[PDB]
Amino acid sequence: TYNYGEALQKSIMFYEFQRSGDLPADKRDNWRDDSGMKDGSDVGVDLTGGWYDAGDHVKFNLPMSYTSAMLAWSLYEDKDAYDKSGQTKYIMDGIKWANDYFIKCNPTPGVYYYQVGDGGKDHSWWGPAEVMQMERPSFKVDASKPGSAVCASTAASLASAAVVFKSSDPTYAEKCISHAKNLFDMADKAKSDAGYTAASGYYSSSSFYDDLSWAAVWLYLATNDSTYLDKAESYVPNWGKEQQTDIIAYKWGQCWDDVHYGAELLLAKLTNKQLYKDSIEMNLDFWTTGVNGTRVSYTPKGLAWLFQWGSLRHATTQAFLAGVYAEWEGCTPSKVSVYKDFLKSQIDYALGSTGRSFVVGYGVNPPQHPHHRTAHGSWTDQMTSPTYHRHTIYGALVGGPDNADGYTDEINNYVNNEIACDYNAGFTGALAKMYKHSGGDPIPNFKAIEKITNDEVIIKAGLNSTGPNYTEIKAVVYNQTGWPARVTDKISFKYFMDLSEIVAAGIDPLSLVTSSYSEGKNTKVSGVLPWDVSNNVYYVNVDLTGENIYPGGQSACRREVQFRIAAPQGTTYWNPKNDFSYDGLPTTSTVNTVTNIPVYDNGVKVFGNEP
Ligand SMILES: [Ca+2]
Ligand SMILES: [Ca+2]
Ligand SMILES: [Mg+2]
Ligand SMILES: [Mg+2]
Ligand SMILES: [Mg+2]
Repeated sequence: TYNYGEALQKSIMFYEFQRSGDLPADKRDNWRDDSGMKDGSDVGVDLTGGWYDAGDHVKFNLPMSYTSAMLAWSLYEDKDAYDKSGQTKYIMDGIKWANDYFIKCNPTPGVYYYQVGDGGKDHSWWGPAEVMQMERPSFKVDASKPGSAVCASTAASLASAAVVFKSSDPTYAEKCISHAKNLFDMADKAKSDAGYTAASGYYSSSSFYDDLSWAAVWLYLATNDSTYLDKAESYVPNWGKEQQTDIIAYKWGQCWDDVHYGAELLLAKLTNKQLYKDSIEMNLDFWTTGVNGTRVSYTPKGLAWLFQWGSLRHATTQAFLAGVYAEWEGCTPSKVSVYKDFLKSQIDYALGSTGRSFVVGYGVNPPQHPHHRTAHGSWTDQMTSPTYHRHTIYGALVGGPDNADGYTDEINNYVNNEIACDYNAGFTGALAKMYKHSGGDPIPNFKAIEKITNDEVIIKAGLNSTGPNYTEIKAVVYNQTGWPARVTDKISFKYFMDLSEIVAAGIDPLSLVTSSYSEGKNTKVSGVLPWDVSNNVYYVNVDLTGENIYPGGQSACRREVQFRIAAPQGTTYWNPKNDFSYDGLPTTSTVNTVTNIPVYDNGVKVFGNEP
């Protein structure tokens, strides 16, 4: 079968790789670092934190809060699975990461920042989060420009977090409730998504009455104030219906844009009213046995296939709901096994039932090219380079196959290969249920400390110009950092020479003339300096300190410096052949990687050798 515990452990871990902001010292990876550190600076509010949505760096609060609410729902339903697998700390840290950010997004009563980053600008650059150079604007809703869905989705996240944190951190639970109440009030009074516009084209909302009910249900569970339960039920007639019927919609599934499925499931458990039981069973039946002659499509290999986008996201989310409902005493007895069989079949399809895993870094032949900027780690603003991902973003569930099980693992294949917060949300809960039922031990003390697979800072050089009394070098430093990607503003390199022939000529080695084209306004080439005069070794120091060299573009990641060292005009004793840094030097202005012109990062040699 499959190791569900390991799968669960990695799915939770996926979110740690999505983190924006000031990362914890207790971090268990060596390729993510501080990023989005000025988030909210444009409005004077600290909005750092939260999770990047998918393979991009925009913080879209609707999917983000849907995600944390779903993870909290799983912890609420299956704490015993989390405790037994030893993953409780990790999922709670994830839930708190998202919710600490939503709290920051509600700086004052009635104001809610729902996004940080501009989709257009963010998506136009392909590089690691740590070195983003573009503006990252903050967007907000308030009484005048409402966002009922995003406010209520966030209230649901906060309230569900309060439910699962109440026992261990009652104060934080109260903090979450305070903000949840404010955002729900905003949403409920407004009943409009008219001011929620910055996510247009990415996460535009098509409904908010579902979010209102979902939020109200969670606020009821968090506060035990039945005022919220009444509100939750009051919005039901306003939920979307199946076309030309008065029947609550049942042909889609729980997802960031439609949470009435989870709301009605919860309402059935909380009230035992037939309306809700019938509604959730209609949805679950449509997804399994079919209902009234209608049924979700199934691929030949057994994937319940809803839509071309995020098919696995949908199937595994429905698997979670089927698992939760199947365990409830109110579930029609004959359907319990049907629903539990569906949970297993859909999860197993994601884990490996077709012969390969659709979970990054897990199982057999997992996806190698998810559409994800930071895991790929390009240093040249190119989706195509490197031709492999520098990092393994463990746990990420890819979009999924087409309706015939077709799947292409390529970085530019969004339909099959995008990865996102919401894709792993329901999946995580379904995995907890499978772990509870079939086991599979998580990897003990699992960390994502990767080996550095490419020299992070290198230098290429070649002979630019030459003569009987001089040598001119063309050198290019490249920032190829990835563990973590980072700005290298304290780089320098040294070019070593043996000037024994200068001393022999009766000339002061320090009198030779050095000179320098060069990319980078701060490029400074020194005069000849002593290094090991007992062996007649001198050098030229080239300092690039101050240069904003970063792994985010062809020009951004490199600095070219051309420099020359010259003996007096008319002389012929200059001998570059006994110079340490000249040995092997490429004979033209077409540079190549050299190991004898060492590169230093803040005075520490990081590439190459010294004499
Ligand atoms: Ca909605
Ligand atoms: Ca020499
Ligand atoms: Mg820090
Ligand atoms: Mg490949
Ligand atoms: Mg020598």
